[PDB]
Amino acid sequence: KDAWEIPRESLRLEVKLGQGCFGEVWMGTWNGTTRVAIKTLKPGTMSPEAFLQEAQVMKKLRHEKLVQLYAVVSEEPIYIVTEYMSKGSLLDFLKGETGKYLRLPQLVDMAAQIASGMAYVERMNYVHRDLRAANILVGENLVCKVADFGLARLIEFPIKWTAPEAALYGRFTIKSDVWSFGILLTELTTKGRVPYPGMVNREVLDQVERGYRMPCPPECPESLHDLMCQCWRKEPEERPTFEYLQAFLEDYFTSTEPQYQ
Ligand SMILES: CCn1cnc2c(Nc3ccc(P(=O)(O)CP(=O)(O)O)cc3)nc([C@H]3CC[C@H](N)CC3)nc21
Repeated sequence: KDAWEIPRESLRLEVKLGQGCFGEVWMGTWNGTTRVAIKTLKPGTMSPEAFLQEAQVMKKLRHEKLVQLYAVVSEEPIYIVTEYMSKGSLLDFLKGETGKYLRLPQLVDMAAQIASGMAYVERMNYVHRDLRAANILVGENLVCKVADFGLARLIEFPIKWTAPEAALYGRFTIKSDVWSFGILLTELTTKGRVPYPGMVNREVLDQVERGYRMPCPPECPESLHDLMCQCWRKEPEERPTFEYLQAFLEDYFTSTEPQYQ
């Protein structure tokens, strides 16, 4: 086994939070004292190894802005026990009645937190590869944590969120994640709308190659859109670092938009 293994009896699945095709997510209790989240595996869907590699990545990462792994049960049905995030998906949140009231300051702040989680990823020499709102979890007090580390890997695919060079040539770097982050900014500034409204995957790929970039979302300051465009520079190395993005977003209302309403 490994040091992250826990007896299945020390878990108590309670509310089914969600369900996918790989299995489902449950809010439960661990050791009778701890509130947790449990990701289960549907026995046929994917190999134990394939499902658990997400947990393999999480054993090497630990940051306040990344969903924390608590333990695993590696005998079918396989379980991945993580910290529980009380508000669920950022996407559902941005879409819901809940998020219809979020204003730019809260939005920029959520971005700053995600950028901080990614800045850790960046300095740990990893690439997430699946960065988008659906993969960010919201908690109490609008705390945003990065989740879904299954595709993440040590730097040894939806064209809408994936950088061109990563989607076309498999060139996955922290800079391709920076591209995804710029797309994630549009999701935050539009209430979770799907990027490139009215364009099919093929049209997106084609258009992005010709230099097309999404225009400034309504109500989004031009300065925040410029940051998005920096995240989408065609040359991966011209794209800002997550360390830069985190600082820029945290200071946004003083250093970039002091006159803000
Ligand atoms: C396993 C990591 N993790 C840790 N916490 C998680 C969580 N929490 C969660 C999701 C939804 C609600 P909710 O429906 O009651 C919210 P509300 O609308 O009443 O405010 C509450 C907690 N949801 C999901 C997953 C679960 C499946 C989903 N497609 C993606 C996130 N994954 C979570």
